Amino acid sequence: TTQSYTNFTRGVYYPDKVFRSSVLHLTQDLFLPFFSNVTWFPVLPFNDGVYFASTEKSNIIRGWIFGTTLDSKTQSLLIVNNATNFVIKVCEFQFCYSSANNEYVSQNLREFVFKNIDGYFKIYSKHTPIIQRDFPQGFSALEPLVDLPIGINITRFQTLLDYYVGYLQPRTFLLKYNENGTITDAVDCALDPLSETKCTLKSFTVEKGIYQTSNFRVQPTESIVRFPNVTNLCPFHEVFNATRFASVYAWNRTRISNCVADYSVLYNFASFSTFKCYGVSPTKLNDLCFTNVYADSFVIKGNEVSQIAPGQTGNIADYNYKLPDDFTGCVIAWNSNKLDSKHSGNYDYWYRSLRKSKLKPFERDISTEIYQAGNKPCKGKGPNCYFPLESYGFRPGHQPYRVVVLSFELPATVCGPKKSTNLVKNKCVNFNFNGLTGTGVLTKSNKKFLPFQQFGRDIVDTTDAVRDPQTLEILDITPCSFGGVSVITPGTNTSNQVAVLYQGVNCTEVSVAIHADQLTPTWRVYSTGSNVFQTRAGCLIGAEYVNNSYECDIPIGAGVCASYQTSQSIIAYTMS
Ligand SMILES: *[C@@H]1O[C@H](CO)[C@@H](O)[C@H](O)[C@H]1NC(C)=O
Ligand SMILES: *[C@@H]1O[C@H](CO)[C@@H](O)[C@H](O)[C@H]1NC(C)=O
Ligand SMILES: *[C@@H]1O[C@H](CO)[C@@H](O)[C@H](O)[C@H]1NC(C)=O
Ligand SMILES: *[C@@H]1O[C@H](CO)[C@@H](O)[C@H](O)[C@H]1NC(C)=O
Ligand SMILES: *[C@@H]1O[C@H](CO)[C@@H](O)[C@H](O)[C@H]1NC(C)=O
Ligand SMILES: *[C@@H]1O[C@H](CO)[C@@H](O)[C@H](O)[C@H]1NC(C)=O
Ligand SMILES: *[C@@H]1O[C@H](CO)[C@@H](O)[C@H](O)[C@H]1NC(C)=O
Repeated sequence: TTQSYTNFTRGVYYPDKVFRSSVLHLTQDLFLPFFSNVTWFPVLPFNDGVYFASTEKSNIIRGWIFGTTLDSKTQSLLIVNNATNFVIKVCEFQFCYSSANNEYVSQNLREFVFKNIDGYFKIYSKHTPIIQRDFPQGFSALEPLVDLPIGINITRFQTLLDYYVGYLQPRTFLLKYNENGTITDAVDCALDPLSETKCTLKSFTVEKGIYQTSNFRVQPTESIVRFPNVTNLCPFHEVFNATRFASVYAWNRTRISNCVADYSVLYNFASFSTFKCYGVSPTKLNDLCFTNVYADSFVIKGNEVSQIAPGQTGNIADYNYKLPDDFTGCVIAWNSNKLDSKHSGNYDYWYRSLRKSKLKPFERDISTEIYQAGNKPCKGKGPNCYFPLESYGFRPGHQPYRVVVLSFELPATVCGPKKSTNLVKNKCVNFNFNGLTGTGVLTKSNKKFLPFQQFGRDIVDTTDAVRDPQTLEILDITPCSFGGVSVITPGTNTSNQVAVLYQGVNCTEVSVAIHADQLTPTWRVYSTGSNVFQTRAGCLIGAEYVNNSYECDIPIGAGVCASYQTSQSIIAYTMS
């Protein structure tokens, strides 16, 4: 009734329209992987596509049922088939139809490769008259039939009754095009060492020798996080809940340190209007640690809201407040008119707009001495001498607003909450120490760190050791294995047996990595007993050592060679 069947090598369709002839194309798409459990037939999940391939039944399978839940929900689709051919419809539908509510005809084996991507439905089909008992044997490419926009989300389907529903994954194929525009054969670039070299050479035949191929890398296992212990201070309420902040000329420089700052509380405090900033992207703030967080304050009239930014000098934002060009902070601001503005003016709401020269950024001057610019010693206003003063008068645009510019700098004190996970060590594991990211195998160090320096660098200027900021212990950041693999073949015309060579690894490390499934090359070679040899360039899998000494046929390295010799098997010997 339902058996796993893993003997299909079919389901190759035309990727596109453009004509080709007598070429070997290489393309990647969602193809059905060779030798995958399909079914041998309820509702089924629609991951990315299927390969409904029912054999002859004199048209009793009829159509299909699609949709997102198929039970009185978002619209569905039908693939009803009859003598007139397709009569497909798309609407909500209900229990069969009986209360359908809420399109054209297109004139043995019954293959389909239904695929729904980018709001388009694809019904590739091919009616192959295969009668011989060897049903799985043979090759037949599929031709597109109709593509129509459906727009609806599909994640399940039901047959409307020998079914062979399969599943689709993203893979890479090397297609063969005929002289008269057809496809004769194809090869999957994931199975065995053999059907990977034939993809890099872009040919269906290979000659004897070694062919360099892609790299191998040991994947990690889990992830850990380490943050400073706890403070629970987050004193952001003092700044943001003050009646009057300051003037533009005289402004606070509040310092914030030793707190577990939460940045999610600011979003509901007022009507923000300029919550944008540089250096660090917003909504990613609550994941990393800082060093010198500060906070300013202004009651700027509102015409210079765009003037508060790196640059944008406008003769008003150059004597009062100036930001550096490489300003790594945020310019959080909001709107306030109910309590700030008033029909009259304010004494301290002024700006010195008549100073001789602009300031270096991050500087403030309070001196109230009258400016002197006359030739003779001046006594008051009227000559070039004049004490700058404005005393701006608000009038309920022109409504004064509030600006709470921060200042970041990146020994860390201020950073957000994050769960802590106990150390594991001695495994290829991700890590997060305060603020950083990497991958390696942590272990107990043996260095002589002095009690003021945390990190540890190297000649190449790479991180080497980081102190744990909960136990005050030093560790190592050594990464784990990666390299390259080379495939040995004796020629397609002779045999189909290969060997592999993981370059430059003491491969007891990879032998255990096979069992726990950490390798990147998902394909595996038959690693039986008396079948692994440790060379000076790595280890050879699939060849057995021999005490004899012949002439070299395929040069390996370090003084050994591999040749195909007669039962027949690949052997590895020493040059002579
Ligand atoms: C293959 O699919 C069948 C479907 O019946 C399932 O039972 C079986 O466990 C699968 N085999 C795998 C995932 O190795
Ligand atoms: C796959 O298994 C089927 C089971 O019916 C068999 O007929 C077919 O020959 C097999 N194909 C192989 C082993 O390539
Ligand atoms: C498809 O779209 C509908 C309507 O917006 C939505 O409710 C549903 O979650 C989506 N389904 C899937 C499987 O993404
Ligand atoms: C189509 O291709 C086949 C296969 O090679 C060939 O025999 C046949 O002559 C071609 N038909 C043409 C060119 O009309
Ligand atoms: C600005 O100046 C002082 C300096 O200590 C600061 O503590 C205070 O919060 C600010 N004053 C007002 C009135 O906002
Ligand atoms: C961190 O806090 C825990 C809370 O139980 C405490 O036991 C531990 O000593 C603290 N560690 C340091 C280094 O202060
Ligand atoms: C490989 O590692 C094993 C186990 O630690 C060791 O006995 C052997 O000498 C190593 N081989 C080489 C070539 O370093």
